[PDB]
Amino acid sequence: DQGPNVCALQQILGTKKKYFSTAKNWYKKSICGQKTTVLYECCPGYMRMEGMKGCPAVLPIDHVYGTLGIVGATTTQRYSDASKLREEIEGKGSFTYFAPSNEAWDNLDSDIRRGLESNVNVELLNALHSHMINKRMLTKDLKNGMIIPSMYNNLGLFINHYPNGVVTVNCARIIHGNQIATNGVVHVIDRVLTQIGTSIQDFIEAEDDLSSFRAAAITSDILEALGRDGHFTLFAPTNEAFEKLPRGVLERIMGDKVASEALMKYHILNTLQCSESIMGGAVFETLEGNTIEIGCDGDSITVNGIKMVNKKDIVTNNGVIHLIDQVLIPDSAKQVIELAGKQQTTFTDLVAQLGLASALRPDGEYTLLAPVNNAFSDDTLSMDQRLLKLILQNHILKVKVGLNELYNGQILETIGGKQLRVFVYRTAVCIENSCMEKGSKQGRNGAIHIFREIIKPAEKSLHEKLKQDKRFSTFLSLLEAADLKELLTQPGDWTLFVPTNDAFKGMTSEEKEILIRDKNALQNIILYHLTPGVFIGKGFEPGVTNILKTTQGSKIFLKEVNDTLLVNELKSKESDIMTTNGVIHVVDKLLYPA
Amino acid sequence: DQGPNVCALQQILGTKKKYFSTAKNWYKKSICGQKTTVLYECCPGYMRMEGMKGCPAVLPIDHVYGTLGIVGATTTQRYSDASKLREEIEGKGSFTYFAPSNEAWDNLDSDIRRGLESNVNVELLNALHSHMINKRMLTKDLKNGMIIPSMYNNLGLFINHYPNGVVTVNCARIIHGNQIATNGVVHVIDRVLTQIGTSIQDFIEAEDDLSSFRAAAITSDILEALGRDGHFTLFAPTNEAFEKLPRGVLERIMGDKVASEALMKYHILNTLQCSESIMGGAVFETLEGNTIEIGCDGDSITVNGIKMVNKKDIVTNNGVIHLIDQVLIPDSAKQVIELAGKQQTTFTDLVAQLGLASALRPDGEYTLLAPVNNAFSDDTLSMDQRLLKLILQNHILKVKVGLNELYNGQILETIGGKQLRVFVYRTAVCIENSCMEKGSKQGRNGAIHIFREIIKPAEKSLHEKLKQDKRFSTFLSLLEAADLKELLTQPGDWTLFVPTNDAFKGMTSEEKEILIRDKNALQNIILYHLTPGVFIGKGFEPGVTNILKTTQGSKIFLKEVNDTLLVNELKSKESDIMTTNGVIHVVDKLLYPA
Ligand SMILES: [Ca+2]
Ligand SMILES: [Ca+2]
Ligand SMILES: [Ca+2]
Ligand SMILES: [Ca+2]
Ligand SMILES: [Ca+2]
Ligand SMILES: [Ca+2]
Ligand SMILES: [Cl-]
Ligand SMILES: [Cl-]
Ligand SMILES: [Cl-]
Ligand SMILES: [Cl-]
Ligand SMILES: [Cl-]
Ligand SMILES: [Cl-]
Ligand SMILES: [Cl-]
Ligand SMILES: [Cl-]
Ligand SMILES: [Cl-]
Ligand SMILES: [Cl-]
Ligand SMILES: [Cl-]
Ligand SMILES: [Cl-]
Ligand SMILES: [Cl-]
Ligand SMILES: [Cl-]
Ligand SMILES: [Cl-]
Ligand SMILES: [Cl-]
Ligand SMILES: [Cl-]
Ligand SMILES: [Cl-]
Ligand SMILES: [Cl-]
Ligand SMILES: [Cl-]
Ligand SMILES: [Cl-]
Ligand SMILES: [Cl-]
Ligand SMILES: [Cl-]
Ligand SMILES: [Cl-]
Ligand SMILES: [Cl-]
Ligand SMILES: [Cl-]
Ligand SMILES: [Cl-]
Ligand SMILES: [Cl-]
Ligand SMILES: [Cl-]
Ligand SMILES: [Cl-]
Ligand SMILES: [Cl-]
Ligand SMILES: [Cl-]
Ligand SMILES: [Cl-]
Ligand SMILES: [Cl-]
Ligand SMILES: [Cl-]
Ligand SMILES: [Cl-]
Ligand SMILES: [Mg+2]
Ligand SMILES: [Mg+2]
Ligand SMILES: [Mg+2]
Ligand SMILES: [Mg+2]
Ligand SMILES: [Mg+2]
Ligand SMILES: [Mg+2]
Ligand SMILES: [Mg+2]
Ligand SMILES: [Mg+2]
Ligand SMILES: [Mg+2]
Ligand SMILES: [Mg+2]
Ligand SMILES: [Mg+2]
Ligand SMILES: [Mg+2]
Ligand SMILES: [Mg+2]
Ligand SMILES: [Mg+2]
Ligand SMILES: [Mg+2]
Ligand SMILES: [Mg+2]
Ligand SMILES: [Mg+2]
Ligand SMILES: [Mg+2]
Ligand code: NA
Ligand code: NA
Ligand SMILES: [Zn+2]
Ligand SMILES: [Zn+2]
Repeated sequence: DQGPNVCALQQILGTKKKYFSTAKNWYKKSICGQKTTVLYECCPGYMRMEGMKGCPAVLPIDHVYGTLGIVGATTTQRYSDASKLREEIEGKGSFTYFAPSNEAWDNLDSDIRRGLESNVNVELLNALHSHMINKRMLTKDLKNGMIIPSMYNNLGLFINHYPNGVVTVNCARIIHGNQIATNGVVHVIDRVLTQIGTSIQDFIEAEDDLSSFRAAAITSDILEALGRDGHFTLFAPTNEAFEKLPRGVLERIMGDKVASEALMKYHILNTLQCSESIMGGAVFETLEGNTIEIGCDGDSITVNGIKMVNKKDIVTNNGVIHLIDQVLIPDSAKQVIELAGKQQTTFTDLVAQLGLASALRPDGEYTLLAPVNNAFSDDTLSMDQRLLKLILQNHILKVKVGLNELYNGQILETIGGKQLRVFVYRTAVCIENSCMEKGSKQGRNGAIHIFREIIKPAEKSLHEKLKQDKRFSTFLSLLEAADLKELLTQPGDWTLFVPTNDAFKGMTSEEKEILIRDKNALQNIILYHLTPGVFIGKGFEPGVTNILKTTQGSKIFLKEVNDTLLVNELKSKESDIMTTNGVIHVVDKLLYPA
Repeated sequence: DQGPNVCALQQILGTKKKYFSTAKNWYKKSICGQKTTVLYECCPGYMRMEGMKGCPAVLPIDHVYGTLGIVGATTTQRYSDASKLREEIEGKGSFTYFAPSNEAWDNLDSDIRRGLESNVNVELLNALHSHMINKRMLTKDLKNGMIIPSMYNNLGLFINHYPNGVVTVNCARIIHGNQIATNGVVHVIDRVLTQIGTSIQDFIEAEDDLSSFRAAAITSDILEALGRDGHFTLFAPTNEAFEKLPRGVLERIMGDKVASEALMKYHILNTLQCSESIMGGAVFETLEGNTIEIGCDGDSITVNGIKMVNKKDIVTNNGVIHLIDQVLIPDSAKQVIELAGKQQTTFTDLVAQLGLASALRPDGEYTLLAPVNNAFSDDTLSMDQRLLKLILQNHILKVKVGLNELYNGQILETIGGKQLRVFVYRTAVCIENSCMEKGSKQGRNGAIHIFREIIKPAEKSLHEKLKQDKRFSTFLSLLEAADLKELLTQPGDWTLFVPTNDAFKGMTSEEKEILIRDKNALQNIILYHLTPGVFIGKGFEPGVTNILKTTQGSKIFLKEVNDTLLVNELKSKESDIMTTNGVIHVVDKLLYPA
């Protein structure tokens, strides 16, 4: 339980994976998404005493052979006895012994096991020697990437040492490390070591279930790179994996050299990751340059949250291979409409249902502006689907435009023929009335961006929006008295604050004849309400006051708080009213520079 | 000071290095061994308001050209104006601009600066374009290892992004990142970008001050590897560095292919480390496999605690080069006596002063057993230096023996002809009377180990040590009565507890005639005091009770506490008395199995 020299053997619940370590102060952390059942006992070689907590007493060390029995491997001991390796590891020298546990021998192929028991003198001794090193090497001495010649024919032992502490030999993890023996050190490993493969390329060419994948490799000329030296991690999709793909998609990706090359590189890692090195979620950069998320649930390895791994830890000379049930497809190999996620499904479905899906050709370059599913209300989907189709046509571009390519004042051409204004702010980018969210992606034939609202290009100008509402009438007169009608009719970029007639009625119309006498002061009072450029409340960062220079030249302050626009610390009635040449914010009272 | 949108510009005290970041909650940490002077001001574009803490107000963004002046680069602005780049970066598009600060232009070579002012239309525009990217890329979008084509002739911009947050372009660090502009983003870099070198090999061959180093490379055939693609960090020793070496050492290392190859690889890193990425101490694995410790003191880069770096951040296509004043010599390229550290100096000096230094040949393989300087007392160095030389001859072996090659019961042959017994325990390794410390190293021609005490091979056997002290007399008789004289005379491994005659006098000699009648019980009582194998108190782990099986078969317990051996929880008088065939522990009372 607790005390000196107490060792804890953890087993991940629902799995056969076991971790042995000294009982420290903090190891109740769960591994691979599951908690563990712990088994407390004296560390091997240590003994309990009467009336004493823990195991204060220790037994003298033995040689490597006796240590095999000390660490709990009876089967490795017996095979060492039958092959007459016992007398070597009891004798003079220094030996590191990587000893499969009893379970590890149980999991060995029965024909291979009886095949080793068939010849004890040669084959069994050669395998056990393949498990050994000519000098004593503790776990700290086993460094990631080391290739250590074994005691049989100088067979390479491929060492991996990971930040989490996992140490593996040919991807076999060391459960119980550093058992000190007079003759050397004994480590217990979770599997029996096997002959190393020629290379990843040779395994792909030799394997029939990789027949599909192999083909694609030869098309991308990336198979030759997998036959040279290195440390790789290859997730190999099986024939089942390619047959699980939608019809024609594999043909379309194979027909394109860039899509095939990127697809291939997306399955490869530049480092050697054994399955036993994964205790949880992590991100790895593939050779394509996008990252895959590798994790574990129980004993099942997960890739991008899905568990595709059936056969794992196939160790070759140049790296490790894990078989997967699916095909990892990077965004760079995907058609644009395939870049959409969960929150775009409605959009993704609508363009498919209303006949715009076929309109995105593989030979073209397109941009999807995709409102989230929350941006489609019931009243929206209640409209006649042909008007809805016209609205969706404003969300598709016939040119690919990346998020890094956008700029303020840019105009985009929808496939529906209309024009979208781009407004770039410091913290936000808003196309027409709708502003972008995070999560833009770029595919093979185009790019996709995500919007909070449905994009509705403004059909009416400033002047038209002014003369169509009665509450603005007086103000419009003043704007026409200022000779600003031509500005309100013609295109441009403007931010206009419109006081309602309710604001002029606060002056009881007598200040209208008072200020009607001033020709110059009317120009100041009016021009203070107009600012160059379009500034909408959705684009501001919340809580921040915005200092803008009006066309009158005096400063005006715009602060969006709780999705409510405040102009000079006065709450606006209506805000963000989009026109063709500008934006309108309706205010309660008449504005003065002050 | 404090508030919203407050930005802090730190300057490392005693250096011109500057770091700009938003005022967060914790950045008072010192950089590169020194504290910083901080300058608080509103983040560019943000403004103070009356009665408000911090800078709650923000100004609208400008284009890239205006942002140059916003971020504080007037010189980049002026050069952009003179080359007519201004009208491009004020216009339509999306531009990332890496803008040298004013200081960065000041540090540019005056002939290069006036040389750019000489032609504004072509050369200046081509350099400024070499500082720019065709799309907007924030610092998070700049990934380590990226090569991004610039806007002049698709010149590669080599991006590096380090865990500490440092982002560099051609090793130029970005002081102020992510200034958002309508036309793109502006980053401020600490130096003017320059033409990238052909490769590291080409720079070595072109440089005369590397003439020495270049030669060694061609001898090790590692120069061709430095001409291929990759990301490297090369610390290049100058001609001064090789001339600073002891005479004949460079010739000896060059004459040996393994020493030269390891020496060369020890100067190379497999990753690109810019000088500006170093905020403090870190360890890096070289191509030789040993690690070098890289750090910084002020603006001086340190390697292995020494500051050898004068010229730094020489950027080529395949990596970076930093010039060093010394030659990094790995242990694998060193002669054995050169492996000694500070605490071995006395030993290192003694073998040199008494004539044993020349006795270690480059053609041989040797092992040094080196006591720490504290292991030489005044009385030790007061003895005649020829006897001292005989003692040192027991500390040298004519065969190389690694720490991983040692095993219990091994016998070593000193060059002085004597023989050393090796005792391997679980937590300790003791040669004869002295036990090993940490810090063993392996060199080219041998290995070195560190000991707490001077090794003194035992000259007397158990029987001789017994009959030469009177206090043991009675006990010796009993041992001879048990027919154990032949065991005490002949070689072996034994642990013997010797009760003094003071213990038998506690029985008043009447129990000597009482127990003298029993022939069988005397064998038990006597044989309980003898155990097979040599167990010394220095080798035990402190506080741990040791269960040993005596040659009588009953258990005995040995616990070393406060450097005092306790046998069955009884403090021994004298402990760890070394003989040829065993060890003697003197006890106060007679021992019984109980
Ligand atoms: Ca370790
Ligand atoms: Ca175990
Ligand atoms: Ca704007
Ligand atoms: Ca960042
Ligand atoms: Ca700055
Ligand atoms: Ca021993
Ligand atoms: Cl489970
Ligand atoms: Cl541990
Ligand atoms: Cl947990
Ligand atoms: Cl137990
Ligand atoms: Cl035990
Ligand atoms: Cl070896
Ligand atoms: Cl672990
Ligand atoms: Cl371990
Ligand atoms: Cl050993
Ligand atoms: Cl992990
Ligand atoms: Cl998703
Ligand atoms: Cl339809
Ligand atoms: Cl994008
Ligand atoms: Cl891009
Ligand atoms: Cl933005
Ligand atoms: Cl309307
Ligand atoms: Cl327009
Ligand atoms: Cl003002
Ligand atoms: Cl300093
Ligand atoms: Cl920041
Ligand atoms: Cl500090
Ligand atoms: Cl300020
Ligand atoms: Cl400012
Ligand atoms: Cl580009
Ligand atoms: Cl930083
Ligand atoms: Cl930064
Ligand atoms: Cl932009
Ligand atoms: Cl650092
Ligand atoms: Cl030192
Ligand atoms: Cl001498
Ligand atoms: Cl060593
Ligand atoms: Cl070695
Ligand atoms: Cl040890
Ligand atoms: Cl003596
Ligand atoms: Cl001996
Ligand atoms: Cl007992
Ligand atoms: Mg043992
Ligand atoms: Mg076993
Ligand atoms: Mg491995
Ligand atoms: Mg396949
Ligand atoms: Mg594994
Ligand atoms: Mg949607
Ligand atoms: Mg009105
Ligand atoms: Mg507009
Ligand atoms: Mg608003
Ligand atoms: Mg700006
Ligand atoms: Mg400047
Ligand atoms: Mg760089
Ligand atoms: Mg040189
Ligand atoms: Mg740098
Ligand atoms: Mg010394
Ligand atoms: Mg006696
Ligand atoms: Mg002995
Ligand atoms: Mg002692
Ligand atoms: Na012991
Ligand atoms: Na703004
Ligand atoms: Zn303005
Ligand atoms: Zn024993």
